[PDB]
Amino acid sequence: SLNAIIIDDHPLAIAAIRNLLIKNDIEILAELTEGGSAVQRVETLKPDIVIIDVDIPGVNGIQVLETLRKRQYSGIIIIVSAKFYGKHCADAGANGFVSKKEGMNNIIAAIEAAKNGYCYFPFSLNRFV
Amino acid sequence: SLNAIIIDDHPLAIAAIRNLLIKNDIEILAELTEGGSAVQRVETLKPDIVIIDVDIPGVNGIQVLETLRKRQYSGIIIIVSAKDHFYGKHCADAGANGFVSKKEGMNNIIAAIEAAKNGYCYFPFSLN
Repeated sequence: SLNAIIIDDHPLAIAAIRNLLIKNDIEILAELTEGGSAVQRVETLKPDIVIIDVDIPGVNGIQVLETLRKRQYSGIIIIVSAKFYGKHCADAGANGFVSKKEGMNNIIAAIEAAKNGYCYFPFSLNRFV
Repeated sequence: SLNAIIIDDHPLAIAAIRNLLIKNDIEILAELTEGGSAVQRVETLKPDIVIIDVDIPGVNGIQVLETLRKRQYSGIIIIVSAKDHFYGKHCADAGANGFVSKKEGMNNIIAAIEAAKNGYCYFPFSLN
């Protein structure tokens, strides 16, 4: 089974994401509710997947993503948001960015995409049409 | 059921893509083997999905994508390639919903279509 760390301070989403991962044969190594300890916990526990909520207190979510990549973390990072900011997360080296409002199916799709070598980010047709 | 057009001249991939779409309750409105008629067939048949091989003869496949977006086609366009780590950024900049290598199998094409139905796009990742 793949291993994950959940980095999110929102009670409802924490429970939903934990239940989603366990249903999909992914083990949870740790759950964090702030960003201050995140880079160290990831470096110690060596998860395959890190899910990072954009509004984590302490060290900010995107900063955690940037620092993990800078420090050569090679695993799957999916950014989640309670609600345009996908592009920045893509440029910062996330494997996906998922809005939690549309449910949990998108987080598991993003992890699947990432395992397959693909990224999973919001699409805006208005940029092109 | 959603509808699709397949634009690919490679016999083996045509069959594999068609069987994959069928299996997933997607109807095939047309199958094209060149890019010259592509924009016209798409505008007339009005598919939800267009699958375009990068090596399609005639009008080049990425050009077909660009022209369809210029002409306000609002459906799902997935670019496919027989091979490569590199094409995908350009396909994303041109307005595709995804770019997938056919080498690793059909599962990525249906994942890309499902991503696009959900409002997401599906492109190769490089950590490099």
